[PDB]
Amino acid sequence: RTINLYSSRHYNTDDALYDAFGEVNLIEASAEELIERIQSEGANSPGDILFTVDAGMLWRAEQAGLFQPVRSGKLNERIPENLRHPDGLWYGFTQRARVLYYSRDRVNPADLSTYEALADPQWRGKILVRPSSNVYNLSLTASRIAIHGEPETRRWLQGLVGNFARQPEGNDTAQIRAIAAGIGDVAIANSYYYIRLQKSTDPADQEVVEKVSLFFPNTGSGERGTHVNVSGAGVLKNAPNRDAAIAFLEYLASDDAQRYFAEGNNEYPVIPGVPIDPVLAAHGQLKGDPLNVSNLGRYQPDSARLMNEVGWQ
Amino acid sequence: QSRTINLYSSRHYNTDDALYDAFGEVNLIEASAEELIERIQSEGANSPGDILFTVDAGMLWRAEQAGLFQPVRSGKLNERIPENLRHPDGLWYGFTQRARVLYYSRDRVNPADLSTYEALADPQWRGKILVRPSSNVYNLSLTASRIAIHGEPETRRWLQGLVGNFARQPEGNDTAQIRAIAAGIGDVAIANSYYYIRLQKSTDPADQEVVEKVSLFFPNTGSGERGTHVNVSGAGVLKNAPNRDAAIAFLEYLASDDAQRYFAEGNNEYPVIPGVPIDPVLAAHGQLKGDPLNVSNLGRYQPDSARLMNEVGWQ
Amino acid sequence: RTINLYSSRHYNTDDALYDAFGEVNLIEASAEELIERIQSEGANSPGDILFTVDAGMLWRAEQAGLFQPVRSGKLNERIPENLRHPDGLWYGFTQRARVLYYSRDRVNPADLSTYEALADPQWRGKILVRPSSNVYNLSLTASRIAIHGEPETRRWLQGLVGNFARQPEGNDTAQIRAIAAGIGDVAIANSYYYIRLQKSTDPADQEVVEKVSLFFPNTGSGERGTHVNVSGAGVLKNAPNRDAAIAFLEYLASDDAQRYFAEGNNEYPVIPGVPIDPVLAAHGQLKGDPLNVSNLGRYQPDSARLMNEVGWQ
Amino acid sequence: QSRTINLYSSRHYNTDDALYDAFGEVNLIEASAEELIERIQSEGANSPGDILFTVDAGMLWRAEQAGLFQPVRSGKLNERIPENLRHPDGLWYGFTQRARVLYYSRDRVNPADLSTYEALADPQWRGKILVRPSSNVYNLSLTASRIAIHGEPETRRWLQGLVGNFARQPEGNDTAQIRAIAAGIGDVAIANSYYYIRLQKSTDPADQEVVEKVSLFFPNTGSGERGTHVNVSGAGVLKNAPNRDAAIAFLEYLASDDAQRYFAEGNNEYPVIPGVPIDPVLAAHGQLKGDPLNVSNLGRYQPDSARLMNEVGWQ
Repeated sequence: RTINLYSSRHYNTDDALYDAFGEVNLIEASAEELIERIQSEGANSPGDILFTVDAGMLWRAEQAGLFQPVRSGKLNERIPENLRHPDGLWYGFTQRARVLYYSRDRVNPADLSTYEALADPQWRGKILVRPSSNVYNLSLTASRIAIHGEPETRRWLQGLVGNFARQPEGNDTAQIRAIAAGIGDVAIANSYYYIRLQKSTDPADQEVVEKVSLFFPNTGSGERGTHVNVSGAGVLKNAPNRDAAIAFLEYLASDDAQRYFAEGNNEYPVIPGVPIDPVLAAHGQLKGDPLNVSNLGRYQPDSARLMNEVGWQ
Repeated sequence: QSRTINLYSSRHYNTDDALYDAFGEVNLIEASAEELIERIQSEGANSPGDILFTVDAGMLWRAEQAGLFQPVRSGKLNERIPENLRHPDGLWYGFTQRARVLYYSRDRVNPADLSTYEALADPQWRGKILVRPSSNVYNLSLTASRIAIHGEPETRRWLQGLVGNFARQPEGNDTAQIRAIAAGIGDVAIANSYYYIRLQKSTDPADQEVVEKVSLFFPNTGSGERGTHVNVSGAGVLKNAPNRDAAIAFLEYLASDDAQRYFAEGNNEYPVIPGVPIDPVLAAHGQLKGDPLNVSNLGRYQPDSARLMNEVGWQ
Repeated sequence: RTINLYSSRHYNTDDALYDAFGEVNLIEASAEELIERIQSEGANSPGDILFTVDAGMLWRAEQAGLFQPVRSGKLNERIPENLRHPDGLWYGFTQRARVLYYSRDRVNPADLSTYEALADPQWRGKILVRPSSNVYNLSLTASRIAIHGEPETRRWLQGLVGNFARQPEGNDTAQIRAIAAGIGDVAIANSYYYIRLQKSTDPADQEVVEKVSLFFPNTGSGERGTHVNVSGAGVLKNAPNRDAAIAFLEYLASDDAQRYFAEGNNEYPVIPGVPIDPVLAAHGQLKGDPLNVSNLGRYQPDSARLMNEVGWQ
Repeated sequence: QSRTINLYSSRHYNTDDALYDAFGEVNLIEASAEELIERIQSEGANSPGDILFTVDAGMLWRAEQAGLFQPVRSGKLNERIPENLRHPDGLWYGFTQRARVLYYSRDRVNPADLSTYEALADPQWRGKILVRPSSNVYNLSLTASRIAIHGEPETRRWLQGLVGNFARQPEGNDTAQIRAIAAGIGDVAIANSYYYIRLQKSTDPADQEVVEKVSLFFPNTGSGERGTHVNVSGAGVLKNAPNRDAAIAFLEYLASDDAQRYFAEGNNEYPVIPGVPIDPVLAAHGQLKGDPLNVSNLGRYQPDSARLMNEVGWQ
């Protein structure tokens, strides 16, 4: 089995995982760069699979026409419907949650509930989130548009931005560290960043863990579930090894591969029953929003528009 | 035993460990610039950090604004480091420099039509300009430099024209803009110099295709223009540095010819010291003619830059 | 689950494999260095597990008194008896084969059979093997002493050395490349080195693969099987986390972990039925000698003595 | 475009890539020394290798014996590289040097009792000496140097006494011998200088314990003794080098002060060029006083060394 895999994700157990499959010739760059490279390659791309992170980036690839639909009984049986494209263009293989982090000292978790509630006036001066250009934020806002519509999402964004502790700066972990530094009290950031800190041998990172806690939002009655997003992949339009490409996707969905692929970046498998990293699992069961993740891409342009309209820098 | 310091750096190239070992025992703490600033803030008045090294005068300024640096007075640093590549009050010092240049489609753009950042606001560039999001510090610093030079009203008008000429709403990183030219998405990108050097050095045929399709153009070097926009990576001694003398000694060492040469090589950047050999691939693009603006201006007008870029709709 | 793992083996999927278990604090050095470090640590070693490569090195650790015996129903059920110490002091977790490589152009594989036959006069000037100080060679010779006794092993060594293409020099892959360079015709080296070459993207390494083939010796009637050896581990005498240490050993013997742990260095799992790396598997079924691998250590001193007696440098 | 060469090297420290980039396009092929020699042999008369760089004069000699090198005549190399650290016929050149020194138990050995390699054959060292197996090229080269200096009969007698004093049959690598002293297995080890520097620099408390328990002693520096045994890592231009002029230029570059400093740092070795700063941790052990023996002697008597070591039972 041989394939040319273009991937914006690589951690290093991946190589034993890929070897077990066959020859996987890896091409690596950032997601936007790989999409553009494939675009440049016209009808002659040697790529079989594009693997990237965030349904918002899969949508950018999809928009550029990069994928061919595939029909695999195995992928359909195993991968939850809401974690794959309705037309079979791409499939999620890991998921992450965009959670809340809070100051243990300064925030009672009983006062937390939903993303939507962070627009409430009590959070004035307290909210930490990275810039609006980031695809994780584009996708969270996109999910809110899918759920609530544009007017309601605008009102939420207006409150949320109003409550910023500072103009967005830094990456997701920068928001977590900002709580510990006393700059703000509640941050929105992905789950796996906190697991990194917990696993760190750096005593400074343990200080952050001691001071800041993880809270899963939106798990109460009528709240839908925590926002989830995926890393995943689809078969490229002109894939020279189409059978092998589909076989690779099926392999990535296998119990063995799922377990250690998800471990790579402290993410959750997409396959139920596959063991979850113990440090991640100790935070509790993931109760994800059932929204089809294709909606994260669908409302990406509207999300950028609304976030910029209300002054989220 | 060796000189010792605690170096907090957002820059590391595998290639730097021998540079540091030659100095002494450099205990390296690494994280993104914003994270390091926040870590030091958390550590408070007894932080053991000796030096913060980071990339972009805009990041040094964020550190400065958090009150992280103490001023140092060093004859060697003053004599060697160009005055405009260090803070006027001795709070921090540039050790490498990069240029924010233009990239253009060889097939679709005639470089005679290029000149300055300012001219990219001309209506002929409608639907042609590629640049990454306004959140990025390299952009914040380029705009900050235009404010320093032209004032806010002029700079606002330039931003309006520039944004009006975007080929698409900003997405992806600097190299993504260069690749977007190759892919036919736009025709002129703004990105740093060293990203193109990476592509030239790459063994990947697809990277060589990009360098075949796109060329590097140094803007603002014409008669009566100031010079290309330059920015630095650099460092200062932290306010309550436990190893203050060693920290100053370390800054002096980083300014030495031996260290400058290979420190700059690490990321295909230019040394700040004149006469220190420049990477041959970078040097083949010609002599850097940098704007003499003191790089502290890049941080000084950072808030203004973020405000104006957002006002005009640079996403 | 937390343990202090001293290991002379590390490949980088190991980290996702270890994370799935718990916190595995890794200490790494060469095998002899780790044994000596533990010796220095007296009754105060923080180590829970010593993992090392070659039953000959496990024996050196065992000789230094470093292990405590453990009794695990799971290890006993799953790990073949011949791949673990009879007294439960240590357990193999991967295996390798010490095979023959031959010049495709110059050697007909029909002329190959056993290690023992390489002492035959037809191999004069043709045999390539690394120096006698190497533990892989110590263990192969040790197995011959276990099987044939010392007098017969001496006669074999005398013929074998007589047939050397050159005085031993270089590592195992150096012997493989030496065939391709025309220096000799048959080399003795481990299986996984050739798999490395096959997986290499370097066109020079593919030239070696095109010129040199792998042959499993000793698989005919009455030949016992190919010489095998293991990488494995035991619980340290003063292990501070004994329950966790045993749990880690059991985890290393699990189907999931076995698959990708063996992939790390292109080795075979010790557990039957666990998928084997496809490039390795394409060479055929491994038919290993059933000799208990504790014998490889047991006769190590005699092996060094005999090899040096007959002039194997 | 850049100068280009195909460098086959058995040495690489992450730390070298910036050193090579400063030169030009250095296409690096890496493998163990013996493997590289065999690869080049396989490639035959039209091998594209420009330079073979390897570690130990004994490995350069194996390359020489395979007829892999052409002689080069370079004024800069001749003027800069000490005559005794390069081949008399210009076939290859040392670029770093290491010393094969003694290590001793601080608690159990008084360094006044140490002097020369030769004295370790004295019966007082019975059951005390630690050294790695005779197959190892560092040992082959040390013994080869004694043959060059003393002749075979004297050297044989020295080997007999040395082997008779082994604390255990040789096992493990160089650092294993240093650790074996700490573990109480023996009291005096023979190993290279840079292995101890690694331990000193290590953040692992167990490594610091070894350096607390074991000290480095430079042998053969006494009155009327020749100097400590030194050996080199080094390179020559390959016989049918496609880029011959660039290859020579590359050797000249590796001998420059800038490159020497950090090339030596990579593995805690000494530069071959006098005046080039030495790593501070290494330098704190004192000035290297090397034996002036031409290092080509280390390869010249390699077969003799292997024969005599095996004859006397050094396993």
